[PDB]
Amino acid sequence: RMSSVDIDTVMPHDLINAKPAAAAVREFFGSSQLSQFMDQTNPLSEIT
DNA sequence: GCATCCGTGAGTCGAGGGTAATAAGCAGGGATTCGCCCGGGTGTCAACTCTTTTTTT
Repeated sequence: RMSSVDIDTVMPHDLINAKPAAAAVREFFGSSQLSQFMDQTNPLSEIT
């Protein structure tokens, strides 16, 4: 994207995607074989 | 006649409950679609006339 917009007479915070990688970190906790539901049934299961 | 490489298989019933990311712009002309309104066919009612089963004479 930096080739289209003129670099001269520009500033930051505009040539940067708002959520270019936030979805990649949000999908990790949401859908992942490792990150699973919490077994919060008793104090022993919370520690095991 | 053998050596190398590409398809099928994997039990069965039950739990558990939804998900998620990129992102030009404006000018011409038609097809589409929502508001109002006249309207003619469908209902809902005042209100004028034959028949007759007795109930009265």
